[PDB]
Amino acid sequence: RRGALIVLEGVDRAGKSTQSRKLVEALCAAGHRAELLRFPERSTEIGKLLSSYLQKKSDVEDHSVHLLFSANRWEQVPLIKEKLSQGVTLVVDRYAFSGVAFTGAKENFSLDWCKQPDVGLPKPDLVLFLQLQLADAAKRGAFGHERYENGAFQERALRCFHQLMKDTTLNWKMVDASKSIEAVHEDIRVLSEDAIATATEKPLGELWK
Ligand SMILES: Nc1ncnc2c1ncn2[C@@H]1O[C@H](COP(=O)(O)OP(=O)(O)NP(=O)(O)O)[C@@H](O)[C@H]1O
Ligand SMILES: Cc1cn([C@H]2C[C@H](F)[C@@H](COP(=O)(O)O)O2)c(=O)[nH]c1=O
Ligand SMILES: [Mg+2]
Ligand SMILES: [Mg+2]
Repeated sequence: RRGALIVLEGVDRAGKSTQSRKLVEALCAAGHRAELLRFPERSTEIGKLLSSYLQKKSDVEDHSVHLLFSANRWEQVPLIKEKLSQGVTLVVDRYAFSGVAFTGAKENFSLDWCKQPDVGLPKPDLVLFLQLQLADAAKRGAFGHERYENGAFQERALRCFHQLMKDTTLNWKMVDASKSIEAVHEDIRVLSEDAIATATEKPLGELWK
């Protein structure tokens, strides 16, 4: 009985990391085997190159960095498939959708070109998108020093996310991330329990193919 692959995507400061941590904790407390992943995974050799880029400690050509972000997912595919096959549900803080939306926000990058490197990855059984109005986000801190942490760029990435949500091959669920941490958590947790039950029924799919 395989585990489910659950991805959290969402606007800046919408609560992806908070909700991913809370979801794994709740699932494990309810008797499931669940583990947390995040992308980029900065611990690998590729992940270190990505972390330096995001911190502005290095500059990387736009196409090359897009491909590093995708390679950083592929290097974890053997682990992802092993865990799901062993019955472990994986909760993932960002995935290929962020990969496409962030590079796709740059000039002269088509969504098609951006998707291709990730074609074939393990397909999420559930893609949560944490929606939040900017007035409500603003109250969640201030733009930091990392790359991409600016309004105009975030807005272009959001438009790309909306283009990806048109894709009916995926199980997208919108989450109102403007509520309390606990209320958002309960909405996510219930959606996740449902997905876990059904994932044991169909084989793990392949993304965008
Ligand atoms: N529902 C919520 N209400 C209020 N504050 C929240 C909520 N969820 C998260 N926060 C806070 O807002 C900040 C950002 O939350 P976090 O879950 O880290 O965002 P994130 O979605 O991972 N952001 P990023 O990774 O930068 O795109 C943290 O200090 C959280 O404690
Ligand atoms: C997974 C992924 C994330 N992002 C961006 C979005 C964001 F600025 C950053 C990750 O920030 P944290 O790792 O601190 O969550 O990297 C991309 O541009 N491409 C990707 O493939
Ligand atoms: Mg985060
Ligand atoms: Mg093609």
